[PDB]
Amino acid sequence: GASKLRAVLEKLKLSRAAGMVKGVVDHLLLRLKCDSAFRGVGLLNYEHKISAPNEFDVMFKLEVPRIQLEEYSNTRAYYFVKFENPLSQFLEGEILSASKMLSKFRKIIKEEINDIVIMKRKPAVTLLISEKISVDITLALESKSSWPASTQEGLRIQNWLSAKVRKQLRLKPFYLVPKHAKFQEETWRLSFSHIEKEILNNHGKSKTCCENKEEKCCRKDCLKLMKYLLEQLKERFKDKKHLDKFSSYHVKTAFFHVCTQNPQDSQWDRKDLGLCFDNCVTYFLQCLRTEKLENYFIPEFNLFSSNLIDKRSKEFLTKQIEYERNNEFPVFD
Amino acid sequence: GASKLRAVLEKLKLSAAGMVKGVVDHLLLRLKCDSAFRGVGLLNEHKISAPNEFDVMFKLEVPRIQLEEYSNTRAYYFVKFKRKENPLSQFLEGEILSASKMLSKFRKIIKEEINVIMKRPAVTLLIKISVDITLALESKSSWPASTQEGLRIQNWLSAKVRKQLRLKPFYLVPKHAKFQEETWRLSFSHIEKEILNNHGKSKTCCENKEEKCCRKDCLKLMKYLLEQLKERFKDKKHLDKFSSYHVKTAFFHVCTQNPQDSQWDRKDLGLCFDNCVTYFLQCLRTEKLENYFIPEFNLFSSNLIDKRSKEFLTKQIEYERNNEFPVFD
Ligand SMILES: Nc1ccc(-c2cc(Cl)c(Cl)c3[nH]c4c(c23)CN(C(=O)CO)CC4)cn1
Ligand SMILES: Nc1ccc(-c2cc(Cl)c(Cl)c3[nH]c4c(c23)CN(C(=O)CO)CC4)cn1
Ligand SMILES: [Zn+2]
Ligand SMILES: [Zn+2]
Repeated sequence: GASKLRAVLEKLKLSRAAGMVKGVVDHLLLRLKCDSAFRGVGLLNYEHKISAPNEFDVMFKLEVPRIQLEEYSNTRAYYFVKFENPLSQFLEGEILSASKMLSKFRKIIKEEINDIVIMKRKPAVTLLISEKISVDITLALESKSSWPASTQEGLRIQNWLSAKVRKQLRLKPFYLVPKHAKFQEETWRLSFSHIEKEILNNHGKSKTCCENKEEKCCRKDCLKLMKYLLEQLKERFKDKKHLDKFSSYHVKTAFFHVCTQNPQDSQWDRKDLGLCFDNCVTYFLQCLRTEKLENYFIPEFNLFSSNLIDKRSKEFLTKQIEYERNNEFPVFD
Repeated sequence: GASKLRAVLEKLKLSAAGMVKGVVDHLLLRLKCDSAFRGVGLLNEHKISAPNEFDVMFKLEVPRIQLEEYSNTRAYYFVKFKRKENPLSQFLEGEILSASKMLSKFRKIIKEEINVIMKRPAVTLLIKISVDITLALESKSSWPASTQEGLRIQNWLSAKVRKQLRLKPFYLVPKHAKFQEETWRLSFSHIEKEILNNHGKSKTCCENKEEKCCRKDCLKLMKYLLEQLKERFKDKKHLDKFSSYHVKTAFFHVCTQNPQDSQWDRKDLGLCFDNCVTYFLQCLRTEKLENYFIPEFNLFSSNLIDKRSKEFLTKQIEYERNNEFPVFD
């Protein structure tokens, strides 16, 4: 089965500015560290749409020392940030205003790019560098406290990456990105992009997974192909609105759930790529049909609930993906 | 038999920290008041047969140091500084940091807050419970060039883990180069601890019944064997220079030789321990035991331990192994 799949991954590697990204990113951080409010800003981890090699994605982190999170209305993912506080200008009463902080952030960046690069209208900010390279800059608060209680039952990697690794990972900070909920516009959602990267690049039960020939697995390739399938289908139907609400994050979440379900490295041997990918697709399909895709870190938050994505969009994606899988994925070509 | 080793391990498990933690926390609270030891803190410990004897390390970060290796001894160094903003200005003997002066002030502050004895490179306090405090400089720079070929865990714990570990800081404890009196010796106690408590090729090593290994038990038994033989022959001087660190280093080498968890199945404790002993014996006979982090530093050289001492320990261990280890009774 895997012949066309391996061809796809070969072209995908072939395709992959970063320097041009690093220049302006470090310049922006240089100026942002001059402000009293963004003094502790810094790069969180360049990152990527697998099919868009010129679309970059960076995250600026800013530690907020001693914070009081207040969960917003039983939504397990959205919070208010309550608290010499260098964010004094951004408070609106007792909660921190994402709108004000973001407006400042964008203003500093807009003034700093006009010295060199266009900033698009409201990912907090999107810069377009010379009609070819684009960079989405996201601002996130960093908290070095223990994780919120809604993550208590998430990150169930104990049988895969081990309970020891889970404890070490949960000792790391967590992040908060502004996102309006429903739309309450001063709420923040949790971010674990650092943990996701760690999980994906250190992904085997064996510490030497993918480091020698006897232990080559196909986890990363399965995730690559899943993201590519979704990106290609989103392009093919961009003029309708069906696939608009689907993102690489849904596919990455489903992939992590599959990793939990298949924790042994031998279930991911490279020679079985064909079936492994099939299984991955199938699991994603199941998540679509049952309208259930729990956040990997907050299991009570369903990314596929009918309040976030309607049934018609899910059924459309299901029909498209089933056609592709029945026809040796013509969309890849 | 193997059941004898299991009996030893069970008796060991039957075996204060609450007190040690209280005391040590008080000492650190008061030491951070002093200007020179403002950045002092705990790093992360036991003599397996002496559960009431504790070993604590007090780390102190030194932001931007220059290391000058002492006379091609790849483990001992002079600590100099880079370009009165150095809070250790009180301790320079010219341009090199003086271990003697720093240790004098260390013992002096400890001896100004305790007023439990302070027996006179550690500082020994009692509480019928004893605690040895070792002061260590912390450097967050990359590791010295002598460690480049050490920590050969690539086929065991992975090259990824080796890179991650080498990104962590390293430590320097005062120790005479036997002598010249102001040299510092490399220390990687943190890394040793981490690779001992996270020791399998599988991340889930020892977290389920299917993956119970016997690495930790093998190290425990070797340490116990050395301690019991040192007590047995304390009247002679032959075993004075052997320590649990030699045992731990040989054990780490064995883990490098045997990287697969299936080579450490708990069911084979008896053979695993045997092989451990055997490797240690080989190290004794050939007088070669490389530091696990600095391969060119030979812990078993004749300039450090004489051949007669090694031969005596060799014969005593061979006796024990040939007689089902009576020193474990
Ligand atoms: N409507 C939604 C969908 C999902 C979440 C969401 C929730 C949590 Cl708890 C985490 Cl950790 C999340 N990470 C990401 C998302 C997310 C969604 N997302 C983006 O919005 C990117 O712009 C990707 C990255 C919240 N609201
Ligand atoms: N004569 C000796 C013996 C060995 C080393 C030695 C050398 C290095 Cl590079 C490291 Cl990392 C070391 N760690 C330890 C030692 C050691 C020796 N040691 C003690 O001195 C305990 O007080 C145990 C802990 C240097 N000189
Ligand atoms: Zn792998
Ligand atoms: Zn184990």
